Amino acid sequence: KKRQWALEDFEIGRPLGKGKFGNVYLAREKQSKFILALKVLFKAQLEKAGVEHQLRREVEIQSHLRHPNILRLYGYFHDATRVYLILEYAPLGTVYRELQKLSKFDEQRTATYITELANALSYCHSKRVIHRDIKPENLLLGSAGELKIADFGWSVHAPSSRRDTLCGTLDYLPPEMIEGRMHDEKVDLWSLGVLCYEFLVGKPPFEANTYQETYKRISRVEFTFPDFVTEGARDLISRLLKHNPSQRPMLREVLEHPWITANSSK
Ligand SMILES: O=C(O)c1ccc(Nc2nccc(Nc3ccccc3C(F)(F)F)n2)cc1
Repeated sequence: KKRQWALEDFEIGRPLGKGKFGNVYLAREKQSKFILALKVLFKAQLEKAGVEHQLRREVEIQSHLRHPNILRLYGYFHDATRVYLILEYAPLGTVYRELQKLSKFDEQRTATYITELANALSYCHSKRVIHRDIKPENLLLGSAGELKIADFGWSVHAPSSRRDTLCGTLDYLPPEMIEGRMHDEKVDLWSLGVLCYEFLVGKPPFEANTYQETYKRISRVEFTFPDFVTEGARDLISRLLKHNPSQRPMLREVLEHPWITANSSK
């Protein structure tokens, strides 16, 4: 990607999503009539967080990833007030909204999303990229209904030492992360297990009223299953949520899991 863009090249449309830093907009590039999404971040907002460098890492990382299950970053640009990220547009919205709607998914839709996810995380990890923010408000759906990892804000290079006052919120964070320790690609395997549970049950398995209690649930790995969660599903999830990262499966074993294979349409 070569030429420099600017706001004047784009017609901005419907707001897709909101945020403190800024909003995501449907937009159309005037010359090609190309439909995409523009994420607009205020320079004056993001300096306060010291995240300007993590934004630069998010941009560097996401633009260099090519995967059907990862949301493209085409490029970026800035001006006086704000910063613009030029994104692939995922027409069906977030997995979060799907989940609010259906209230929870079935084993076939779940195992398929888990498959699209695992495939994507394989790609990333081969590049030694850890996501660490994996969660349904960060996951989008393409035209065909396929899962796409969207928001790379917290992704990092592996391994990582990071204690970040926010690496993005507790329900999806593994014990080694919340406890401020060293971590690796095993982080996303835990998160995959949290997500798998949220898909079937409709709520993350560590959910609680306060951060302090959720913190307790995570570090103690305290979760229970509703009667309707099948043993195959229980088994994969129990395999993924392990306090000891090294006892978590490789994505290969995830993709090869009996319940995944019996269920995934992909
Ligand atoms: O109508 C909708 O609700 C709708 C329709 C299409 C969408 N598709 C879409 N495409 C690219 C980026 C993007 N950002 C975004 C927006 C809102 C929330 C989360 C994100 C994420 F995931 F990128 F961070 N959303 C998003 C939302």
